[PDB]
Amino acid sequence: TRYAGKVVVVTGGGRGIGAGIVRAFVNSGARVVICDKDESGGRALEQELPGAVFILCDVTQEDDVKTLVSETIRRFGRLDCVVNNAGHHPPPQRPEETSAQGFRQLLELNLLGTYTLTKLALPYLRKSQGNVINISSLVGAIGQAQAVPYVATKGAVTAMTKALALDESPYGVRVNCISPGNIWTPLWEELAALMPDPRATIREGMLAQPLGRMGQPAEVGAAAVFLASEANFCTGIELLVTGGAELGYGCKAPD
Amino acid sequence: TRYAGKVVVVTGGGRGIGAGIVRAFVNSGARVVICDKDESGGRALEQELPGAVFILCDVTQEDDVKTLVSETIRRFGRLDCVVNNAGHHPPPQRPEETSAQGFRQLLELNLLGTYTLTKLALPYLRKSQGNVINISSLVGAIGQAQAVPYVATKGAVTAMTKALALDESPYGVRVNCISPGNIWTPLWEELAALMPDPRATIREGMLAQPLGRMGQPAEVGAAAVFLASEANFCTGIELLVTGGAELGYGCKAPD
Amino acid sequence: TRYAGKVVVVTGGGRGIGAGIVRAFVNSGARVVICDKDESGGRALEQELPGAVFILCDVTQEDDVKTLVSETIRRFGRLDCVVNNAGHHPPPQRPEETSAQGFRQLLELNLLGTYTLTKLALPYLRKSQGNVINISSLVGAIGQAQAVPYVATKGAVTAMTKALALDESPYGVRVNCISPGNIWTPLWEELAALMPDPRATIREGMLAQPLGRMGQPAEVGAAAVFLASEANFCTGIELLVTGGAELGYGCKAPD
Amino acid sequence: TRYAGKVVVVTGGGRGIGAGIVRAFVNSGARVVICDKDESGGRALEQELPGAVFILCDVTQEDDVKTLVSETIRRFGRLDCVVNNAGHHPPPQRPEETSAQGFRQLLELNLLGTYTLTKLALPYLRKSQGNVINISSLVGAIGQAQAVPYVATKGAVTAMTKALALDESPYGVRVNCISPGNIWTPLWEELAALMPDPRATIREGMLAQPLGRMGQPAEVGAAAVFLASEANFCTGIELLVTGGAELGYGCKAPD
Ligand SMILES: NC(=O)c1ccc[n+]([C@@H]2O[C@H](COP(=O)([O-])OP(=O)(O)OC[C@H]3O[C@@H](n4cnc5c(N)ncnc54)[C@H](O)[C@@H]3O)[C@@H](O)[C@H]2O)c1
Ligand SMILES: NC(=O)c1ccc[n+]([C@@H]2O[C@H](COP(=O)([O-])OP(=O)(O)OC[C@H]3O[C@@H](n4cnc5c(N)ncnc54)[C@H](O)[C@@H]3O)[C@@H](O)[C@H]2O)c1
Ligand SMILES: NC(=O)c1ccc[n+]([C@@H]2O[C@H](COP(=O)([O-])OP(=O)(O)OC[C@H]3O[C@@H](n4cnc5c(N)ncnc54)[C@H](O)[C@@H]3O)[C@@H](O)[C@H]2O)c1
Ligand SMILES: NC(=O)c1ccc[n+]([C@@H]2O[C@H](COP(=O)([O-])OP(=O)(O)OC[C@H]3O[C@@H](n4cnc5c(N)ncnc54)[C@H](O)[C@@H]3O)[C@@H](O)[C@H]2O)c1
Ligand SMILES: NCC(=O)Nc1ccc2ccc(C(=O)c3ccc(F)c(O)c3)nc2c1
Ligand SMILES: NCC(=O)Nc1ccc2ccc(C(=O)c3ccc(F)c(O)c3)nc2c1
Ligand SMILES: NCC(=O)Nc1ccc2ccc(C(=O)c3ccc(F)c(O)c3)nc2c1
Ligand SMILES: NCC(=O)Nc1ccc2ccc(C(=O)c3ccc(F)c(O)c3)nc2c1
Ligand code: NA
Ligand code: NA
Ligand code: NA
Ligand code: NA
Repeated sequence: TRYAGKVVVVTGGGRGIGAGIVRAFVNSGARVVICDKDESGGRALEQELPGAVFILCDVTQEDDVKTLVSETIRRFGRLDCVVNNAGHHPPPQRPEETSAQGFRQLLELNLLGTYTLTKLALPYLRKSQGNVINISSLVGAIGQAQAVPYVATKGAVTAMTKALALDESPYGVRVNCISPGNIWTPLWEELAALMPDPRATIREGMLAQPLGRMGQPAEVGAAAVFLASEANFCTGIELLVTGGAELGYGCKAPD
Repeated sequence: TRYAGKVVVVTGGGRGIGAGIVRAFVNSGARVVICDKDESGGRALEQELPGAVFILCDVTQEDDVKTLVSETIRRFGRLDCVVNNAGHHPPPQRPEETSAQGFRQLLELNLLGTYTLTKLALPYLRKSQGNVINISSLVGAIGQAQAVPYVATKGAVTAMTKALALDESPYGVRVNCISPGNIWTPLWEELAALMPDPRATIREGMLAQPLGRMGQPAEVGAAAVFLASEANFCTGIELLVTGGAELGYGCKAPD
Repeated sequence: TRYAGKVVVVTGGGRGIGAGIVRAFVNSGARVVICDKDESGGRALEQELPGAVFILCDVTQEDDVKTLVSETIRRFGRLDCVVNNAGHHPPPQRPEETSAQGFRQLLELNLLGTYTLTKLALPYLRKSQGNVINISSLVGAIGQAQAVPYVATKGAVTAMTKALALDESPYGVRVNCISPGNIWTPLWEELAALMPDPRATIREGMLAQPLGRMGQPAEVGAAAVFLASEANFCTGIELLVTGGAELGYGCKAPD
Repeated sequence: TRYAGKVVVVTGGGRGIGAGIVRAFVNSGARVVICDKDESGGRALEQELPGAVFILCDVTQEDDVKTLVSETIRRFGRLDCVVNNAGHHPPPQRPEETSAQGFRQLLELNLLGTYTLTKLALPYLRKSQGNVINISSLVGAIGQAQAVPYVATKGAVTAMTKALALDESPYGVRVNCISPGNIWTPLWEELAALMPDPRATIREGMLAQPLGRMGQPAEVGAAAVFLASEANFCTGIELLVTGGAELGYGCKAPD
């Protein structure tokens, strides 16, 4: 009952981290709108979970997002929390293999889609003293190899979270982000499957964490529910869900 | 029921943040041991809360802490979480007004008392795959005026949290800290009461936060319960409970 | 003679921070190419400084940047350092007053122009074991009010610096950024001139720093020369030139 | 001539990082006082370098430090910069192998010795608008394995730097720190020599840096000279000299 009577929109909610966050909010008593650009995962989740419904919506299409918000209000009467989870990590790319145009397209999903849904939802969040939760990445803060565009988009999301927190604090609307590290999702599986030795790449990923495993969507989901329902003095924070990967010295390559 | 069947020790649990953390864990289903060097607050809390009991213990006295741990095991059979909250902020002191000896004494409470209880408890935490929660401070990270010794002790606690997280991760024991900002407690009230204009000093404190108020012990308590009971992929993190005070530009004093 | 025999390109070098960085490198013995989209400041600087020359170039125009690099090599035979300083801060804008299209345009200057010149220059920097210096902002790290797009662009530049540092470290090319705080430049003057009380706005800006003044272009310039010429074990760092504005509590707005 | 006419005290100046910093300041035109508790390195450096002199002084002995300051003034007439470099890293120690008393002793050197010389020197630094430079460590910020006491002492030094910067900014005295990563010094050599496979331990240390080597005392020295002589808008900063070890994912140990 931690978030009973509340209404939550989760973008990219059809699989992976997004689906874990959907399940965490339903388990807390909330009604959830699943936004995804793909029908398959999200429609099945709608049938599985009483309290969850699916709305097809590509967050890079402004008119899809407008409809997403107006249907959430029409069907449920309020809006309390937006979770900006939709995003993509391209396959590893050397810097000279990137293009300005590929970079713009990635900014369009990972940064501007978050911006657009946040903007269209804030009027309703102000009425409910609701809150925004953005899913950034640890690599926005510490960097990552062969991912200059991805890393730059997540640096922007984390910084944007802090700016918007400042602007919305007079209106009682909190704005926070979660920076996951290696979480085991279908995207992680798909990227590993492209590599010469998928299993070695997955072993590498597990051991980047002092805890020796990757994280789960449910753990990101629990962090989200905490920010929504219990972190009433937290705004502009970056909550790390990484298993300790940012800690200590490692293998990154006498004087 | 989030932490039902679990056993928690909270130091400095007799008032303020500590008492808020006690109440949050009892509300989550846990049995709580209240450690304090003063009898008055903690003994009343024992009578108020079924599931909480009080043990007199000065965390700077190694034999007090040994007894604290051995009695917790004798009375309850396990130990799942230690919350190192006991600590002190001296009145504002200019750097030339401090002494090496006053600095050592403050290190004794704010740093070594945390170290000692953590050390004596870890054998039992390893058996339970338990966890450690240290209460540091935002000012360890950003600094504070007229508090060189205090600030240095909290910088040490935050760094120590990360080192210990590294060492204990192979054994499944998580180690995290919470860095509160301005929280309204009897210590805050006592320091304000020493100033020329107490009410102006309290107004200043409220407005250091974008949210325009100070935080509450219950909010620190909710953050603690989250780290204990739900943050299973978090270790070595610093969870900010500050109301946004670290964000943006302020008044800190053409080219 | 700290950077004698070296060749440096500075974007936005015609006034402000950029012109200060130009002067610092000429004073260190280097030959400098001044890139700017406006002729007036940069052409005068060319006549003033032996060792500096001016090339008209809009960093958002890919063919301008290609020509910038190919002329630097044709005229001087090598390229040792690129300083990505060109950028803009819009007037203060509430979040609901921003647009996706204005945000894209700002990303085009502050982020993609840096990306494009870095990309076209890296082949030559690899040959010289040269280095990249990006001019980000403190507000990328701590946020700023009424500047969601600006803040997001500088968060991206700081994160991008760390990713590129990773990728270029095997080739001996260092990549670092400087995050200035309030520096007194014609842009600062222009923004203050838009406000109801320009002088009060400038007083506010000075007092956001513990040092009680704003910074100077020459101080950013000295930091740049240090990174280029002497910081041979520094890569991926963010060098703060802020006067302490990120330190301590301030005025950002009982429990 | 960058620091000509200036007078600098360097603690632990007899070898390693300290000796590198001594040489960097002499090369910049300054007169340097070498403080060390051991005679051998520092006395030879006095004979080697015109402009450097040696004063035996254990920074944990308050009366040694008082004499250090009063002799610097008596012999040279002013004091412009203090570099708090003296410090120690114990051999790797598991947390249950540490003691409260060993922890206190390490705090005495790495933290309180810095505090004491800073305190006795500040009157003279105020007269000269001088500055303080503390040598902390990257591991204060990111943690390190088997070094809970060491890590906590450096967390304290970095935080103390920011607090003191705040307090001294009205008087025009800047206070900054350098956080080196793996630097190749006699202490590094001595610790490696204790390990089962010294050469493997040294290879590990080199590859913790994206740059693939350890740093040199001269590079820390150049960073020090920059902070003293050219970073007039920098206070309370932490200048990383680490070769990128804090960047990206590494080896720190499916969901
Ligand atoms: N997996 C990790 O290790 C990891 C780590 C850090 C951050 N993240 C972030 O977490 C988020 C989710 O990652 P994931 O691993 O679960 O990914 P995923 O690919 O497994 O699932 C992402 C979901 O978002 C949807 N989506 C993609 N583009 C969309 C669009 N334009 N409109 C609507 N929905 C869209 C997909 O259809 C999919 O259902 C992303 O923002 C990612 O950057 C992931
Ligand atoms: N109040 C704030 O704004 C704030 C902000 C940041 C951090 N903190 C930290 O939070 C913690 C609690 O602060 P608070 O404001 O509630 O303080 P408080 O003074 O109101 O209460 C602290 C409690 O700890 C007890 N205590 C003190 N010394 C002890 C010892 N040696 N052994 C056992 N118990 C001891 C006291 O008796 C008291 O019951 C401290 O570690 C403090 O540094 C507080
Ligand atoms: N002034 C500050 O307080 C401050 C603080 C933090 C960061 N910064 C950053 O420092 C940099 C310089 O700022 P400033 O205050 O000197 O600004 P400024 O406006 O005074 O000068 C910027 C220069 O860049 C040029 N420029 C703009 N767009 C360009 C383009 N497309 N191509 C080429 N040149 C272009 C302008 O013509 C001008 O000569 C910017 O990146 C800014 O974000 C400034
Ligand atoms: N070597 C590294 O990788 C590294 C990395 C990060 C930080 N550091 C820090 O750099 C500093 C210097 O380290 P180093 O590797 O050159 O060490 P080092 O052992 O090689 O030399 C340190 C010097 O300090 C002197 N010293 C020790 N105790 C003293 C005391 N009580 N009074 C006066 N002098 C004293 C020693 O006699 C010696 O000459 C230390 O503060 C250390 O924590 C070193
Ligand atoms: N270039 C070496 C190399 O094998 N890189 C690889 C290989 C496989 C991966 C699988 C998934 C992810 C991923 O999406 C990801 C990971 C961490 C993040 F913090 C984050 O935001 C995203 N990254 C991978 C990176
Ligand atoms: N020197 C100006 C001045 O009036 N300072 C003052 C005045 C009154 C205070 C009342 C309480 C506290 C306090 O305990 C505290 C605050 C914030 C922290 F992050 C933290 O760890 C502790 N600090 C105060 C600081
Ligand atoms: N919304 C209150 C309000 O008066 N804001 C204002 C008013 C005037 C300014 C003048 C200039 C700047 C500026 O360009 C700037 C400053 C700091 C940065 F770290 C940075 O990257 C850029 N910012 C200003 C911000
Ligand atoms: N426990 C594994 C293990 O072999 N650790 C080891 C082994 C050998 C070392 C040699 C020297 C140093 C050292 O003094 C040091 C290094 C980095 C720092 F940022 C810093 O402040 C200090 N640390 C070492 C750590
Ligand atoms: Na349903
Ligand atoms: Na009870
Ligand atoms: Na010229
Ligand atoms: Na000499």
